[PDB]
Amino acid sequence: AAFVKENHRQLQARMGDLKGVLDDLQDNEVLTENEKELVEQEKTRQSKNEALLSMVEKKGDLALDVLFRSISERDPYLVSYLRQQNL
Amino acid sequence: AAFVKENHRQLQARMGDLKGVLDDLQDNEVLTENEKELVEQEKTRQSKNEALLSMVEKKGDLALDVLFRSISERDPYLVSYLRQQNL
Amino acid sequence: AAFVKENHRQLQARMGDLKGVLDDLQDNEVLTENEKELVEQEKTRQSKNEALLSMVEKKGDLALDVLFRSISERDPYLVSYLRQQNL
Amino acid sequence: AAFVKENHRQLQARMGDLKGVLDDLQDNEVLTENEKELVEQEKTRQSKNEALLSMVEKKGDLALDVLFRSISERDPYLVSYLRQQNL
Amino acid sequence: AAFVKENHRQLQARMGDLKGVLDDLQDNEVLTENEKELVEQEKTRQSKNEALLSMVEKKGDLALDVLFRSISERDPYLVSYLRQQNL
Amino acid sequence: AAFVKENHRQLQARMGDLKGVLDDLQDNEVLTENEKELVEQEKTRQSKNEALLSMVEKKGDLALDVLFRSISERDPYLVSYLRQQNL
Amino acid sequence: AAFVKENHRQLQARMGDLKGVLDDLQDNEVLTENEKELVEQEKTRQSKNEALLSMVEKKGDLALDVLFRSISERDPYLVSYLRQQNL
Amino acid sequence: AAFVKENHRQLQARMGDLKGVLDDLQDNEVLTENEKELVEQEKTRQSKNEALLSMVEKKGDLALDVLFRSISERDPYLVSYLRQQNL
Amino acid sequence: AAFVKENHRQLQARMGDLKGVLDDLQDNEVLTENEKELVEQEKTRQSKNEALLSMVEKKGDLALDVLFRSISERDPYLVSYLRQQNL
Amino acid sequence: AAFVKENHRQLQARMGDLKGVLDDLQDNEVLTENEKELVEQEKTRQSKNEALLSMVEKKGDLALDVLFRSISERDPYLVSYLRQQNL
Amino acid sequence: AAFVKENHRQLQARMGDLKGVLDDLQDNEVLTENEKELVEQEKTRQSKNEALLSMVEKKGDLALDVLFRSISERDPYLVSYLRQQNL
Amino acid sequence: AAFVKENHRQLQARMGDLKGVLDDLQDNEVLTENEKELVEQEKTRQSKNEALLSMVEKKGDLALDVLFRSISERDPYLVSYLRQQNL
Repeated sequence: AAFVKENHRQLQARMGDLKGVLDDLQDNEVLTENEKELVEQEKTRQSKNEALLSMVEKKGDLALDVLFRSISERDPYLVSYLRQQNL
Repeated sequence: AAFVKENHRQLQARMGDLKGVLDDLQDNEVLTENEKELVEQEKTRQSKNEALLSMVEKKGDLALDVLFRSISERDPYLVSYLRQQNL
Repeated sequence: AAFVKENHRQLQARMGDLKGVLDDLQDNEVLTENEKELVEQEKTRQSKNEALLSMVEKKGDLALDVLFRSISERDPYLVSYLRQQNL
Repeated sequence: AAFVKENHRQLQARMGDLKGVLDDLQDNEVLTENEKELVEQEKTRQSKNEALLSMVEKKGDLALDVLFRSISERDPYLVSYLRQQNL
Repeated sequence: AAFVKENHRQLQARMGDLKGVLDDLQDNEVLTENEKELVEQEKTRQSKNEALLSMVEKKGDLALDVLFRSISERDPYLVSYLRQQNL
Repeated sequence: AAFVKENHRQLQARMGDLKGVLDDLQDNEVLTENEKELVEQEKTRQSKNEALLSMVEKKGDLALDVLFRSISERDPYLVSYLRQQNL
Repeated sequence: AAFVKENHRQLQARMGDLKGVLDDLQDNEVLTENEKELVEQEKTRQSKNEALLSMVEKKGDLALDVLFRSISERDPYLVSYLRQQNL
Repeated sequence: AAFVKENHRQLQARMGDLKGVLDDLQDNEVLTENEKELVEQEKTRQSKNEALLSMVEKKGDLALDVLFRSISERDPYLVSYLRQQNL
Repeated sequence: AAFVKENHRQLQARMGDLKGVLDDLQDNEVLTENEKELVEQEKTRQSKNEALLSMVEKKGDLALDVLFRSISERDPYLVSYLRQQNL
Repeated sequence: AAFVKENHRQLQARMGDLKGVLDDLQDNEVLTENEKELVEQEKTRQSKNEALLSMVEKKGDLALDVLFRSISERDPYLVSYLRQQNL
Repeated sequence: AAFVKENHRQLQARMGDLKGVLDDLQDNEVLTENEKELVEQEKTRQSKNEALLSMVEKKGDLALDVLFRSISERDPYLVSYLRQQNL
Repeated sequence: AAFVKENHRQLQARMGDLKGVLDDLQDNEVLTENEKELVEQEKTRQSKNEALLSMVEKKGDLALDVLFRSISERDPYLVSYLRQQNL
């Protein structure tokens, strides 16, 4: 959870395609259908990432954990990238 | 990695057919199937190269290194060409 | 290399059968198998010559030199012919 | 008419594309052009369905009947589905 | 019907070419022409499968049964595959 | 099944003419006519092998077994060759 | 003009490809380039026909006459078809 | 000017896209950028036309004349249409 | 006309080469050059049959009659075959 | 230039294969590689001619002159044909 | 800069493909990524040109000079065209 | 700070998109979320810039300095533009 909040800007920049991430968060009841649609409405990837992160952080730490695992599985070079840049 | 960013325009122009490169990047889990298809959607080789380079730079340095080695194996006259033109 | 670019149209018209030239460029790793096949797909000799020349120019100066030497050995009246017409 | 009010929530969820239904209601002078446009402005299908149903219910029983026949013709598995779920 | 909902992700992945299935669903009036066109608009097979499944689930149980029988006739190795993986 | 997936690249390279294999898979209802035609559309043998293998893996383990037996009967030096190279 | 308004729904269904009709209406200064592009933006033929008809009716009777003559020249079986169905 | 005031309702209905008209009125300093944006904010074409007409009438007769010439150039069937219907 | 609609699927399967039929339909001004080319674009015979039938049915009964006579002259075993299978 | 604009439709119909003309326009820097590819994307000769003419007219009179001379060299019966039909 | 402002309307009409120009302005730090995306969102070339010109004028004279040089390099017949029409 | 106050009108006209600037001011705790949303409510860019400037000036000199550095990083041609025009 802390890792996600501290890297909010970089995740806003480098998260990438959220379709699979949105699918994961929808399978775990973290997001409703309406919320996912609201995330898909955004025009650019930066706005999509901003909306998704800002909405997930509110719900609690568990949602941040599910988001962290989903992003970790989807792309293994970005968690490692930010983990190395924070060092 | 730096070599790829500095030669972004020239690689955008002269990379050529990515099918083997796309196969390498997919075997190393740098790209998903969805991402590879999104790269293949483009109409021209210039747009394909633009999409591939722009997406690979985002992921991190390791992806740039794998891309550099794969392109180096695929064509030895372009790595030598750019290496000579930078001199 | 410059000689090849300057006579692009005339080489497009008068190069002729590329099978031996394609064999040379393939032995020197200038072309892959896929690229040679793509050159062989073209229907007429003008399109074959156009594809081969346009692809060789992209790779770099070394490829143009290998192509020039291969064409020079394969046919001695075309290098001499163009060399005389440029005068 | 009663069937529409009693199943308002389920119709809000499962009506689907209203373009044909909106065309029917416009041909029968139940809706004006402005009202149809206002229904199409909504962002999601749930909001479109809610707006359309809420606007049709006010007008009267006859409008509800026209809506029921139009929806019945458009999709035959939804009237039968809801008729079975009410049992 | 339950079999389709429980295997939503796997069917989303492995359904394949929908032309014959879409033809069946159009012959059985489960889908209109507009809906079939909207399913064919998608760029990849994963998105086509997602749209088709999500739209079929909405209509009701009968549509889910027709989809199950149509997929069963079209490909006998996928119904058998999922039936074996659920065991 | 594992033998086919692990050697996907080598089978992609050395399988050869698929007409007999496609005939086998068509007689066993693993492939439809449309799928066989789509495999035959490809221009090169590498693309034909890639399409066929990628489509067969999706269907399930039984299809992979039929593919292995068909390739084994068609050419006995390729199953033995790959079995020897994995050692 | 009256024939076009009275057959609005049927023309919405059966007009077909508008490219030639749009070219005619553009040659007669009934539509601008922007308007033709807006008609071409639509996804399906039904939406294209709906937009075109709705835009042509607005401008006046002369535009409806030009549309009737252009459609009459382009396809002679549809004017005869609707003319027969109104009888 | 009088023609515009007397046909306020019909112009409110049939004026259409104002982007070109707004561009003309902006080139002639009849409207500022802020006013044009205020016209573009409206949701429907009827409200846009109402806002534009109501704003132009206040400014004076010359603005109404410029509006008349701009509408005359933009669409030649609507000025002729209203002129014929007023007869 | 009815015979064509009732046997739409079987004609989709067994019509075969349309070149002569397309020639007839072009001689009778039922199809334009563009439409014939659009039918010829399809990759398989099933898709060609689908495009041709779907386009001919739209135009009207006369086009279906011309299609019936042309196919009847081209092949006398398919009209007889379907006429026998409907019995 | 005027000859080209006035006969836009006839050139749109009868120009034919543009490969040589495209080569000329590419040699004179009237078209880039991207523009030539965009012209080559079209499916039919009518669409290719429409794209080429519409793009060349935009650039200016000089481009129209180069196009007229190139078409004049490629085919001497079409310039003479249109020159005779305008008389 | 003055040349760009004075020819604002004609440049809005005749600028053409902006991909290369956008590449220039992005390489020279005149535009951010968000701004380039906002320029690419527009539907037509007229709206793209309107957004691009209106945004470039705001930044200052230096941006206008860079834009003028980029447009000059991209197309040499349009700067000459406007230069000749202004005379 | 003085540079910001003296160019308040010009910054009101030419600041542009504040999303990045708002992000900076929010990262530096100059603005809360509520204030950023209140700035985003405004209808035009002129009103957004007016609200942002008017709110930042009140808070103090440090906020004006952070605003100057953020605008300097966001756009390097506007700080140079105003600095040159004040000369």
